[PDB]
Amino acid sequence: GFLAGKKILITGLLSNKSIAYGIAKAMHREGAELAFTYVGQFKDRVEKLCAEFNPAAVLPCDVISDQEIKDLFVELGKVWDGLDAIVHSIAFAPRDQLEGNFIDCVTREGFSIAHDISAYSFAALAKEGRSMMKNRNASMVALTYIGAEKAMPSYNTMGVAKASLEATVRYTALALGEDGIKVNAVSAGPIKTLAASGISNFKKMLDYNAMVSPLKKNVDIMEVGNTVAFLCSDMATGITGEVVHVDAGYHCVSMGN
Amino acid sequence: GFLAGKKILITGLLSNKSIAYGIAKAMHREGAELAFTYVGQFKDRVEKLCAEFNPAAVLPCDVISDQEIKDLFVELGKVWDGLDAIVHSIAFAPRDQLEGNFIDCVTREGFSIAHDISAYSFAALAKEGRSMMKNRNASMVALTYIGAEKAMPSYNTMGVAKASLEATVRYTALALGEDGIKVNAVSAGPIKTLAASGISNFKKMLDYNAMVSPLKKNVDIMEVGNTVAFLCSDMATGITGEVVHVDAGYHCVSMGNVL
Amino acid sequence: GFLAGKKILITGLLSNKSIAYGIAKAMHREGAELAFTYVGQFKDRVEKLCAEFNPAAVLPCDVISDQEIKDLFVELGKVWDGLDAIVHSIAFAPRDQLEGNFIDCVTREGFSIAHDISAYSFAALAKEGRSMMKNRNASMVALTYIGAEKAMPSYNTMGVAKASLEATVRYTALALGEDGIKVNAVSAGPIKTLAASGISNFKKMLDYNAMVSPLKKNVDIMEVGNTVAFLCSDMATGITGEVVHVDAGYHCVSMG
Amino acid sequence: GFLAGKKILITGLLSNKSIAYGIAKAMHREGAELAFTYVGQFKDRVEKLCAEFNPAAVLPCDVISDQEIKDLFVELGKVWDGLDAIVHSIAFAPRDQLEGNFIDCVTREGFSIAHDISAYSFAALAKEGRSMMKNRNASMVALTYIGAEKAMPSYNTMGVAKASLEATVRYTALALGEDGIKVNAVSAGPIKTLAASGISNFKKMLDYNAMVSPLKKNVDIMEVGNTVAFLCSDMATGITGEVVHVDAGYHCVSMGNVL
Ligand SMILES: NC(=O)c1ccc[n+]([C@@H]2O[C@H](COP(=O)([O-])OP(=O)(O)OC[C@H]3O[C@@H](n4cnc5c(N)ncnc54)[C@H](O)[C@@H]3O)[C@@H](O)[C@H]2O)c1
Ligand SMILES: NC(=O)c1ccc[n+]([C@@H]2O[C@H](COP(=O)([O-])OP(=O)(O)OC[C@H]3O[C@@H](n4cnc5c(N)ncnc54)[C@H](O)[C@@H]3O)[C@@H](O)[C@H]2O)c1
Ligand SMILES: NC(=O)c1ccc[n+]([C@@H]2O[C@H](COP(=O)([O-])OP(=O)(O)OC[C@H]3O[C@@H](n4cnc5c(N)ncnc54)[C@H](O)[C@@H]3O)[C@@H](O)[C@H]2O)c1
Ligand SMILES: NC(=O)c1ccc[n+]([C@@H]2O[C@H](COP(=O)([O-])OP(=O)(O)OC[C@H]3O[C@@H](n4cnc5c(N)ncnc54)[C@H](O)[C@@H]3O)[C@@H](O)[C@H]2O)c1
Ligand SMILES: Cc1cc2ncn(Cc3ccc(Cl)c(Cl)c3)c2cc1C
Ligand SMILES: Cc1cc2ncn(Cc3ccc(Cl)c(Cl)c3)c2cc1C
Ligand SMILES: Cc1cc2ncn(Cc3ccc(Cl)c(Cl)c3)c2cc1C
Ligand SMILES: Cc1cc2ncn(Cc3ccc(Cl)c(Cl)c3)c2cc1C
Repeated sequence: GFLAGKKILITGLLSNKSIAYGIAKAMHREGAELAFTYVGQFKDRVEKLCAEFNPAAVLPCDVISDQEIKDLFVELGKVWDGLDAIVHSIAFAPRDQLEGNFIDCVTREGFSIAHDISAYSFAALAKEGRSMMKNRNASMVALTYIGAEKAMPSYNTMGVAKASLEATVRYTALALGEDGIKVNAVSAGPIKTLAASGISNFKKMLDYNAMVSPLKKNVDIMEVGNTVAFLCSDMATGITGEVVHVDAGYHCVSMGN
Repeated sequence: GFLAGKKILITGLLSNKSIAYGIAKAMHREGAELAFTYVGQFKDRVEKLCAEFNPAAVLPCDVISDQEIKDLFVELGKVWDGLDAIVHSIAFAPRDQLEGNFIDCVTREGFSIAHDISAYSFAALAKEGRSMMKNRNASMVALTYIGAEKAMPSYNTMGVAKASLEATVRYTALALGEDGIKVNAVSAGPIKTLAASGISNFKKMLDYNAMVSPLKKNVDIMEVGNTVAFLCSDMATGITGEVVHVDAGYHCVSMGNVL
Repeated sequence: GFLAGKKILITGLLSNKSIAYGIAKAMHREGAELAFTYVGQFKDRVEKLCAEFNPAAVLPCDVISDQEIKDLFVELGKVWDGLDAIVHSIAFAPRDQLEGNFIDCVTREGFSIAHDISAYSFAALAKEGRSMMKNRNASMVALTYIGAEKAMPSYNTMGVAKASLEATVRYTALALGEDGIKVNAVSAGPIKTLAASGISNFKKMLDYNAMVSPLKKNVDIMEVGNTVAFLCSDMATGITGEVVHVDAGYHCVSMG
Repeated sequence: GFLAGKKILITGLLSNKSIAYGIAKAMHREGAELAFTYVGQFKDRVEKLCAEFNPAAVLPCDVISDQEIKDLFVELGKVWDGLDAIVHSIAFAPRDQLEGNFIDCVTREGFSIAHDISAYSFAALAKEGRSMMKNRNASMVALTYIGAEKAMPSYNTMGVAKASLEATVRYTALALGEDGIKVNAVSAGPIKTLAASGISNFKKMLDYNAMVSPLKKNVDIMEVGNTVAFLCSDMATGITGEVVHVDAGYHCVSMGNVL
């Protein structure tokens, strides 16, 4: 397997619809040793779900908390000597930030929270996982969406936060590359997951993507997963600071009839 | 003048080096009626400074505060019936966020403050100014920097914030366009202003820019000012969501002939 | 006027719908002295059309020909001492390159021709105008389209050539800036012009743009021309190698 | 192997330094069946070189000629039923297009030849290979360089041609995606190959890349190769019209040489 032996932490596994789940499947298939995090309440949900991947640890981490992030690495450090990759696959903004008119809906706090959890958290993982990742061709991969590059209806404050996320990825790539750590992002097409169920007309966004995309289909979690897997391998050691669109070609078209 | 009659609010005037000063010079020249904001302490500084532009109003506005922003438009609405443009020319991040290695230096609270003041504040001005700006070919312009697009040494957290500012500009363009309001940013090349005095090797950044840029020079506040003024005119009514680099061509090269 | 005194050559004026016409209107309004070029056949058409701008010269220039380009500058140099700006507003690709599936339709010669006229020509005006333009804060502006950045239906080979154009604008900015010449491009939203009449469903592209754009309207030749004018002014001396979208915000949205 | 069974055509193999060599190494290691093209004179060179990959075919194809391109697929179709991938790794401009001031050096013919060979040829392979590639998750990958996006010294006419190649890639992706064919590009950092030996100060460009990149190193042919390999696998079926930078992060920084 092209991740044989590599020790990789996956955040954001929540259901078997989660992009994290596709990432997990793809890495397990490639011989990685996996560890997972969960937010307070979902301890049991998550342990059950990822038991099939034979996890070396399953640990709490609510990225709102500097402490928990700190502890994540202390505990993980008891199990592993180094860390080969961190997969950041978490996002959040309050419900009210995410439909209707951007300017009517945006609030100071809701803007703040979305950035805190969806963007700052990536640098915070990087900050705390740094020393475990020094000098072993390590990797980080964040999950992002095209609403970072373009104004879309509904995505709103998450679009602005994903923008922050992508800038963070690049500043992080620059800051960690002296330690040999590569840092990249995968910009997924829309996928029906738990996060998606907040959005009332999601099936239509999906249909529009499949219609307008060059490949005339929707992406699935394995396509994304496999891509994240690859970006955590020795094969990608020439790639950093990069956004790879895994979106059936959506990003490259304009005006699909 | 091509801004004659237009009622424009300018934020971020702080010294005669400020980009906002260049913006003010250019708009006054072009016949705009001007109003300025200041942050608490600097009331006297700013009134003295912008007196030469015969301002219709010089009002407090610390964009940390939702209230003050709200009152800004209340007070301004007493003086003016509509508003034609808002020029956003404010940034801030804590000193610690701005040199050395990004990951060593970045903190949760510093990330937060940088975004709050540098990025969210744009949408907040839009949110509160919106009604005064309805259906008169109104305009918004934010100042940005190429550290939004690329990782640069030092810029760090401000880079991330600037990326957020630029997204905000686009989402605001989409949200306000039905009211005929155009929303854009100017991306200035580096210029020696008060904000620049925080950065310890700035003269060298300036010198590098001038060497590497196709135009072999550094931009000044009039080049920026004039561009901002343009983007607030009836001549730019086809332009929105856009970032216009005013940087002597810096953005379009890589690796000059001197390595 | 903010172009008062400036001596500017405008290419591509063909009808009063032409983007060049909007550019001409705007620069005349701003006090520029104008000169125009035309392709062989349209001499009378064009002379009539631009007479209202009181042109210093109206001269043939088919950018397929290196010699005609050369002679354009010889003749112009007999009228003016220096040249303040060149406005490039010309494109062309054979009809067959421009609808249906890109791969079906693209041909070696059609690819070639589209790039020759649509892109190479920009550097060729630069090459030959350069010495008239040295050290007077001169300018060049090309017209481009978002079909350069994204794959669109129909635009095909012209999109590829637009992308080549845009690069030629950047390499030109880099090559000419030591002489103080600024080089930029204005990326226009779609406008119903003679070039547009080649495209069978154009009214629908227009309607889509107006629907999907943040400003909910179509741009016109005055919005484009005003921007071209500005990019030829002393006000814009900090700007080069830039693409300015004049498209009612279309470039910045996705899925609307 | 993640390309086991896949039938892939590789253009541009010229020496064991070629980027095509690294791509070939990678894909053979992943179980691909390989075929190679060469330009007239280099038949023996290339047969010797790629013998270690056990090629199903080694065929002439000068992309100046529509006939040779056509015949490449006729011959290849005698050996294989379908084709899984085409790797386009070929560029050329005449010597005189490639150093000095862009505008002094660009010529009508040189511009033409650069685009014909470096850009049009990709769509030409697509055109003729399309029928062998229908409905099997097939792939195309072109090699490109950041000189397409930015103006750089020396690259000149090739930069404009690369810009054209990247648009061709996007329009090809949109035109072939109804047949399930994905089409992408890899934007390599500079690598010392035969094409590089035309450029007189190449070692310095390399050294500058390494200094300014986040990863503080030069990419090699395997890094590029492996990425190309991946873009031709089933794992990459959600990726098209993309440019992947395999350049040790060069593309995302600015002013990395200012201390
Ligand atoms: N769903 C789509 O269409 C789509 C498209 C592009 C990108 N994405 C992104 O992919 C990522 C994974 O999301 P998904 O689609 O698999 O949805 P999901 O709802 O399964 O995952 C969202 C994750 O964020 C986690 N989370 C929320 N707050 C957290 C916190 N404070 N600390 C730690 N974890 C927290 C949740 O537990 C969950 O695992 C997100 O970054 C999302 O932006 C989704
Ligand atoms: N100076 C440069 O090189 C450069 C380059 C690119 C972009 N810009 C942008 O131009 C803008 C103006 O910057 P400058 O360069 O003139 O520096 P400046 O110091 O004169 O402007 C900074 C301004 O920010 C204001 N400010 C800070 N926190 C504030 C708050 N909480 N509420 C209200 N106002 C606040 C100050 O009053 C001041 O007027 C900034 O957006 C800056 O990022 C500057
Ligand atoms: N029409 C749109 O919707 C639109 C949108 C974006 C960009 N543009 C660009 O704006 C420019 C102006 O054209 P327009 O749309 O106003 O249409 P137009 O038909 O008025 O302009 C076409 C011009 O190109 C000239 N031309 C063609 N072959 C030529 C040659 N060999 N030598 C010299 N001149 C030649 C013709 O004389 C004509 O004036 C073009 O480059 C076009 O690509 C148009
Ligand atoms: N070398 C770099 O630093 C670098 C960086 C980015 C991209 N690239 C690209 O990668 C590809 C490979 O370059 P390389 O460095 O391996 O060089 P190389 O010289 O080893 O290979 C270049 C190839 O183009 C082929 N070629 C030239 N004219 C041809 C024609 N008319 N018909 C068919 N084939 C022809 C040559 O035979 C040769 O195989 C090129 O597209 C190049 O621009 C190279
Ligand atoms: C917080 C959050 C993050 C997400 N990351 C991806 N998605 C899925 C999505 C795709 C397309 C659109 Cl237009 C929208 Cl609105 C949502 C998320 C949804 C939520 C609610
Ligand atoms: C808060 C703040 C915002 C700014 N926006 C632009 N500048 C000037 C600058 C330009 C380039 C670089 Cl690399 C740096 Cl570090 C600073 C700012 C400086 C400060 C202190
Ligand atoms: C040769 C030529 C060049 C052009 N440059 C722009 N246009 C018009 C146009 C605008 C929008 C769209 Cl979507 C399309 Cl397909 C065409 C051109 C038309 C022709 C015929
Ligand atoms: C035809 C051709 C294509 C190429 N694509 C890349 N290179 C090598 C190279 C890499 C970086 C730089 Cl800045 C330069 Cl100038 C050259 C090529 C060289 C040739 C001769």
